[PDB]
Amino acid sequence: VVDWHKHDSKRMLHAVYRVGDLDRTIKYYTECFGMKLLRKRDVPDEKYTNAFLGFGPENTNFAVELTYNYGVDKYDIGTGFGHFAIANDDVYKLAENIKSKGGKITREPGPVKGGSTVIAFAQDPDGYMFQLIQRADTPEPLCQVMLRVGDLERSIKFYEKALGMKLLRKKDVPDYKYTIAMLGYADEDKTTVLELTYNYGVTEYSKGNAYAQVAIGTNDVYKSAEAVDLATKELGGKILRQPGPLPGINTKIASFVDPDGWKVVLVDNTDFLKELH
Ligand SMILES: N[C@@H](CCC(=O)N[C@@H](CS)C(=O)NCC(=O)O)C(=O)O
Ligand SMILES: [Co+2]
Repeated sequence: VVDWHKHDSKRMLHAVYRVGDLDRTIKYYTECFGMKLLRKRDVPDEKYTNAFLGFGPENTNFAVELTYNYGVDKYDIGTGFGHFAIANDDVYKLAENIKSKGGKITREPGPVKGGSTVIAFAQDPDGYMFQLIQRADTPEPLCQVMLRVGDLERSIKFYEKALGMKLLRKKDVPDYKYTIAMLGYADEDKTTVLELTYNYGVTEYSKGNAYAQVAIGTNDVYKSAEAVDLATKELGGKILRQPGPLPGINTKIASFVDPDGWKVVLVDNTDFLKELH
């Protein structure tokens, strides 16, 4: 009866991570990457400011949630965090826009080494990598969060059983000693996937203190947390916050780490809508 996965309607909501200079990142994402600034919220009582950016409204699209901590101008990215990706129908056009705007292209546009898909890489002001992926027409340009993991097979099993993700793609690249998987809730080219990368013989990475978590919406945080609890008893990872409403707000969430220590927050799909204004 973990056929709850089949009855839920989960959705990748946003990646949350920290930035040294909020205005600098906003300007880089709007001007270099063509994102929209969706919402900005200042929180003096707790000493931070958030900004939310993406390619459509947060009720239908995935977003980045940026956290600026007062008087903190840098973070450790760590070695485990891979990249965010942006799909675009002309990666040459986009890369040259980024260069024009004074952005950093670290990997010029061209087919992936060993494959055919045209990709490029940009580096943002804090050091976060953005892959650019040539793709004809997606409803979701902000289309990957890539994380490194120590055991690809353990992680695939974990995301399937804990989160109801489908394994969309698994690809071994022995010439370059890595293997990838993409997991998510719809066809890869229509959605935001989680891309997990294993490098041969590498079992550990630093989580840093820059990337915080990914948030995933669910029709019921209690049912979905039960599935997480079962998966963690078998496969590794740990519940952080048990399912329930947050103090005062009544917004229902649960949170956990995966077998490698990456954090995921489950948020009630309807409660999530309560801040999107
Ligand atoms: N060691 C790499 C392995 C993954 C990898 O190389 N992925 C491809 C895309 S699937 C890439 O970045 N290739 C570099 C290129 O084509 O220049 C990592 O951990 O990031
Ligand atoms: Co990627």
